[PDB]
Amino acid sequence: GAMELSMQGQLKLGCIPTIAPFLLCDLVQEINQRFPQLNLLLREDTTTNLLTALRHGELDVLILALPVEIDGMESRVVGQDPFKMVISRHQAGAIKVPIKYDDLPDESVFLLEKEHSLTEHAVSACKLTDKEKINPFSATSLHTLVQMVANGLGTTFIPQMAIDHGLLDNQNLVVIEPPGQQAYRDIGLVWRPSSSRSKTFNQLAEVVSELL
Amino acid sequence: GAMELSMQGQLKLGCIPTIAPFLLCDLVQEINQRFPQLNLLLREDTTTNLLTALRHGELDVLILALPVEIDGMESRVVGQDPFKMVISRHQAGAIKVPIKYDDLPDESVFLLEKEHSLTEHAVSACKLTDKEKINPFSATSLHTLVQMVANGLGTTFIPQMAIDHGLLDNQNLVVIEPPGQQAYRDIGLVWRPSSSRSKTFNQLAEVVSELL
Repeated sequence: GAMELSMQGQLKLGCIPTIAPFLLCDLVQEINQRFPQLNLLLREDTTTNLLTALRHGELDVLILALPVEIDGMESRVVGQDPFKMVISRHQAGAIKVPIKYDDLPDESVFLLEKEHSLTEHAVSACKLTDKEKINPFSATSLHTLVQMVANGLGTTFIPQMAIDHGLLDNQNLVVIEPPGQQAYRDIGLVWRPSSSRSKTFNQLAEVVSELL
Repeated sequence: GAMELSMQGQLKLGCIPTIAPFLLCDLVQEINQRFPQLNLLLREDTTTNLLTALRHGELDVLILALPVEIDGMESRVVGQDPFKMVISRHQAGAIKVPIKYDDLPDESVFLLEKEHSLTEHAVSACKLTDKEKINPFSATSLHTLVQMVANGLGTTFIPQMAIDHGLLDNQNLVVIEPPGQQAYRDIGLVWRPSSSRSKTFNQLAEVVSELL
């Protein structure tokens, strides 16, 4: 017979669509080795939907792009994810590099719709103030946005983590720097101040910081 | 001076999340060469949302997984996309191959929520009738589903086109055949019978059929 005997157990983690396909692959491989008893249940959803689930205790922690409105939650920024622009190789002549927005054709910049934090962050960080350059047809996923650019329709902003995870493979695209300063989005972890798992969240934040 | 002078022009195409990231990359490269004056505006959305947009004339044509309820629309099946199962390499011992569902642990099969056609198609085609094997935590994207499997939490069904497009890269997964017969989902194009663009849709269907 036999005697009866913080990174252990289960965590529900939410993440936005322009981070989840890229960073979480790396996170899972790292936790598999470093914290092998941590089971990560995952939810992918829009920022607003994730925040409601977090408030309601249906998720334990989120990985978001910041800043977004998160009053009342606790957050920790863990790294920065640069922005690049992309154009098709076939269009690399009709678009001059360095990019100057005023020299692009009207309606040549394609962006995700507003439920997506990528648009507010890229437009502000990359200083796109001329609304006439934005195409009126809004994209609904980062993959289909990049495919429209690959079809030669114009240009857009892409996060570095997507490039590093092969999003552009086999689509014959060229990666360019956005005009002006080096531009980026902050990545952070967000959780409830009342949570009893903040030791877990801070260890997780250290792990994620090493992947960015 | 100078004198005043069907796969040309613009097409709005909708596609579901478990097809769009994979097949449309190949489609865009093929049309760039074969139909260089065709501009493909793309929308990614759930089956029901895409059908409403198609009815309402906000999209011209859809690429869907079939069968789904499409009364009143015209459709053409263009190919078949096999299903596989995946497990983590680290779990390849605790799960025996060939897979027999009755021998899996209860709650070991993770599936997308019901807005996703992947779940109804994989469960029916792969003959999963024992509901006790299905984990009660539903996934909300194919990438995060695969990441939970990569974390060692259980198994799931994946379409071949995702594997062929690298979804499993660097996640240390093993690809297995689902039990029983070879199982697959039909892929098809769907459009309005009143459309004046059916010549375009049939040429597009030929192109897509060659990618599957």
